[PDB]
This record gives sequence, structure tokens and C-alpha cells, in this order.
Amino acid sequence: VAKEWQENKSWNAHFTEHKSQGVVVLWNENKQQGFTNNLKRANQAFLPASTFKIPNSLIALDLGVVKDEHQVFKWDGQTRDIATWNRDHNLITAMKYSVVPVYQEFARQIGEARMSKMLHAFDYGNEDISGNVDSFWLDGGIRISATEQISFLRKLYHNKLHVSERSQRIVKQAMLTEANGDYIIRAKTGYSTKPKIGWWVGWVELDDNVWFFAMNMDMPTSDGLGLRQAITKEVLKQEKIIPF
Amino acid sequence: EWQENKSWNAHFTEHKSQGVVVLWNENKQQGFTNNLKRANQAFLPASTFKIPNSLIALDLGVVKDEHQVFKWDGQTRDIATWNRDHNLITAMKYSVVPVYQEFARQIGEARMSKMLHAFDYGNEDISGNVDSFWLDGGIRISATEQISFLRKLYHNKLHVSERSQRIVKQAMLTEANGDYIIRAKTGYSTKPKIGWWVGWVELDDNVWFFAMNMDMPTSDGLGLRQAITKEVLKQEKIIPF
Repeated sequence: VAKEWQENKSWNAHFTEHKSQGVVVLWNENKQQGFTNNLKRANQAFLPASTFKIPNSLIALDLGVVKDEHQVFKWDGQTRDIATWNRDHNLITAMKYSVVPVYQEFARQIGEARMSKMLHAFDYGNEDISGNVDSFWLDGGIRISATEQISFLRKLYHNKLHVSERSQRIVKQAMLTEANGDYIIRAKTGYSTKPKIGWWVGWVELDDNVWFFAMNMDMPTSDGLGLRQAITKEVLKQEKIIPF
Repeated sequence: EWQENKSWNAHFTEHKSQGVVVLWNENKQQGFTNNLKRANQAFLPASTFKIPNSLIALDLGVVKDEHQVFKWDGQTRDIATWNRDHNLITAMKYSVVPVYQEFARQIGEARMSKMLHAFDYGNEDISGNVDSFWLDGGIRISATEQISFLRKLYHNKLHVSERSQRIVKQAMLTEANGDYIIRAKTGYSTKPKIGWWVGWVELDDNVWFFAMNMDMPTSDGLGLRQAITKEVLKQEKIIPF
């Protein structure tokens, strides 16, 4: 039988080396094959936390809540603990600094009915927006698995989500994280305080292939936040997707 | 509006090189160069022409999108990376002349000429072979003219679709980290021997356009295009050390 998914338990070493637990899921676009260290956890659904900024951006652009990637969302003047939030932002910087209050305001403008309809249209996780319209992805009913993140991301990559191509192109620009002569990573981090879960989801663009990834890990302290990228990169390195 | 900063010459003389770097501060609407005269000297754009050429090809449907494959024609050329299938992203990255020659042939003389006029691109002169005029024909552009063109592209103000401009800017992506994004294009003209690097640096709250050219007697110094530019960007605190 064609096994979409194969388990590679050797990747567990990358988690246990940091006394961590989690899952990395990879999808080889050319081969239409997925790999994970934990088939069960790969399919376990969690709060998306700030990974939700990807669908939230798309919806805000498609409904004209956000005009383009340069439109300024002025700071509301409330000083928050995260200094980078206490300034004006555009979509690019709001994504970069994971500026929750900008995205809360987008959610409020989108509203419950349109948010719910659009997540249904995206086939996004459990499509459930129960809770506050401006925090359901942090403390409400929405749940998504790593494999479901990859499904969603693959649609975004191919401009196949049910929003404009322009909206998808802008969000992909906003997701740009790293680029050099060897690869491009477009991705988004996420951190949920209850339960304590860290995410990193996105993809690695190579000359002749794209590798989608979605990882989550238990995140008891904020001290391990850098492990999201580090563990993922160790797997990408082991699989010769990116160089050492 | 324009200032000369001759201290940047140290970055050239460091490598027994000569050239110009031109910077434009988008927020301040101010330009800086080490050499006001060379900043205005026009050369063959060579592979920097891949920027307008891409735009025109996308707008006319010669190229569908950034993933459409242009199969290698099977002629082995000296540059190994050219002897394979390409898309717009990889064709730009490896500066794959034969893919862009085929675009130019499909675009044709009349549309190419009209579009460069519409883009206000350099001397707008396509004299020579339609598939090589930017390498050995009559088109000439200066560093300051590259910046003018690039500023329009950045603002989606060229007379092509927004989509075409967005795709080309994606194809220009060179470097990205948590401090900056560089979208740019190299170029190398063998007669006269001139190296180019043109593009911009995106920061949180500003964009700095750059255009540099330098004498390139040997292909050994091609890496100086980026190195010298980065030394100037570092000196001007645009990017960190």
C-alpha cells in the first residue's frame, strides 16, 4: 500500500537531547510522502496559538480588514509587556513580532460569522471558533494537528485556499523567516500557555522541491522557545534538507 | 537630496577595485554615493535586466507563474547550473541567460521596446538582437536609473500588474533573517568588464535601495559585488556588523 506517512523514531534523539517531547512532521512535496517521529502525536490536535496568524492574516486581507502589507496599524497606546508590541506595525512586522493585539483587532473586524465560515472554507483544523472572537486561538475551542497544519500550508503554498491569490501571496511574504543561497523558510511560530505547547509550522523552499514542516512540543517554560526552531532544524539537517 | 561620501572608496581600494555604490533612503528621500559622476554613468545592465525582462514576460503570459518549468533545451553551456530545468525563481538565482533569451524572443522587439519605454528604463534602447541586446546591444542604464526603476517596482508603480511585480520581487529574494531582507539581482557584463548588484534592503520601518557597479577585469572578483555593498551598508548602520 502507498504509505503517505512513515515513522522515523531516530528523530526522537533530537527531542530527548533537550529533555523535550514533541513531534516533527515533514512532507516531501515532490514525493507526496510524509515523515514523522510520532505518527500518533502528528495527528493530535492542539490550540494553534500564534500559528493562527496565518489563516487570520489571509482572512483579514481577503475581507479588506487589511489593505496590503504596508498599511499601518497604529499602536493603541496601551503598554504591554512585550516592548516590540508597543509601536506601530504593518502586517510584515505584526507577524514578525507576533503582535497579538493587532490580530485581535483583525478578529474583531472579521467577526464570528465570517471567521467561522472562512475556517470552514479553509478546512482548518476542527473549524471551531468557540470562545472570544479575539482569543479563541489562544484559549478557545479551535484545534489543529501537525498533519492538518501541513494540509493547510500545502494549499497556501499552491494558492489553492479559497481566498484571492493576492491574499495568499501577501501572507507568504509575511511568513518569510530566513533566506540564503541554500534555502528559503516561510514559517510561523506559536506558543500556547495552556496546555504549554510550542509550534513551528511552514516550509523550506529548495531549488527543486519544497518540504513542509509542522512541529509541536511540550513547552513547560518559555526558556525552551528556541527549541522549536532548533529541533526542527536538527531534523532538517539530519534529512539533508538544509546543510550543516 | 544627494550627498557624496568618498569614505566608501576605502571599501573599493581595500580590494584594489574601483566602482560606485548608490544608496537611497526611502523614508528620508535622500541619496548617497561615493562617486556622483559614476553613479550617473550608464552601462549594459547584463543580468540585472532579468528584473524588467521577468516583469514583461509575466505580464504578457510568456511566464505563467514562478513555478512553471522551462525545460533545458539540451544544449550544454559553460555554466553548469544552466544545464537543467528551471523556474523563474531558479532562473533568476542562477542568472540563466538562455531561459530569458527565450522570454525575449516570445516578448518580441515591439512589445519589449514599448514596455521599456513604459518602465522609463535606462536609455530604453533595445538595438541589437532581441535575445541579447542587454548583454551586447544598445541598452544602457546607470546606478541612479536602476534605483529609480527599482523604487517603482517596490511600490508596485510600474505599468504591469501588481501580481507580476509581486512575483518578480519574490524571485529577487536573496537574503532574509530577523534583521533585514535583501531583494536584489547581480549582473556581469564582459565588455566593458562591469559587475552590478542592484536591489534593496527591507528593514522594519524603512527601505534602502542600492545599486552598485564596479570594474570587473576578472571573474575572480564577482563576490566583491555583494561584499563591497555590504561593507557600505554596515558602515551606514543599515545592516549589523
